[PDB]
Amino acid sequence: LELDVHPVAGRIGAEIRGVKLSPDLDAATVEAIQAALVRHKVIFFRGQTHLDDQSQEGFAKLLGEPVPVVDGTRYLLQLDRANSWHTDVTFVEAYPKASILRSVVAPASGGDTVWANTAAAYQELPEPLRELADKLWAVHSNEVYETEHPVVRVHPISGERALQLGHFVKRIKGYSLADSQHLFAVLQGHVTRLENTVRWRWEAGDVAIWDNRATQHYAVDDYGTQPRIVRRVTLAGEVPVGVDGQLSRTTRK
Ligand SMILES: O=C(O)CCC(=O)C(=O)O
Ligand SMILES: [Fe+2]
Repeated sequence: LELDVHPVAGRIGAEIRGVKLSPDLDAATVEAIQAALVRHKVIFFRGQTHLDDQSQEGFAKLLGEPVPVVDGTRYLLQLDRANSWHTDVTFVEAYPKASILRSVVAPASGGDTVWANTAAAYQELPEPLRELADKLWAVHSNEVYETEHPVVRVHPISGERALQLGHFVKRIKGYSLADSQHLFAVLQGHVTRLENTVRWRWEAGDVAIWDNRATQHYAVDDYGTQPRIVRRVTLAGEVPVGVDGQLSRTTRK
């Protein structure tokens, strides 16, 4: 089955048209959504005005296992300011594989979200720099969790390698602070290079789904006191596997 798919930016992002999200989508549609997701890293559905809290949660269960919630859902989180580049929850070992985020109230101006393609960012590194990234490990922390992840993760479905960095990174293991800072700045600078990102301007009823294994994202905080309300379901992810087959591991509480 071929969905009606319209790429947004050149290296990440696609709008999918003609699909009404619901718990009742057939297997072919769900499979084609999962494929578009792995390929485009973040996908968008507009005009999902029929999707309510329960229906978002039921749709999400088709994609994976959902992990103070919106009444009465079990898993639906309300957010109403993440203006830092990050991959969700990387201070834990098995961080989410995806989120499904719906716009409930969208500011008339401002309020965008930006995603970065961390697999494209890895691939564009000159070979000796990829080889270096293949060997590095970083400590990610919420400061109380600390987890050591490889800097390069081999995606469990696509096999594409992706940089695992972002705001939760405390330091690159085995380096002085200064070296850690330079090396992070180089690799993270490839992630957020404009060519590797797509920016979405939200309208009420927009839903975005992103592959948290191969992206980072940033919520633009330019909308002042204009209300902004989004609702999110997050899907359980796997323990990252590095290029040499080694696994992430939690090192503190
Ligand atoms: O508010 C957004 O647009 C994204 C917020 C965020 O980082 C998340 O929900 O994981
Ligand atoms: Fe986030």
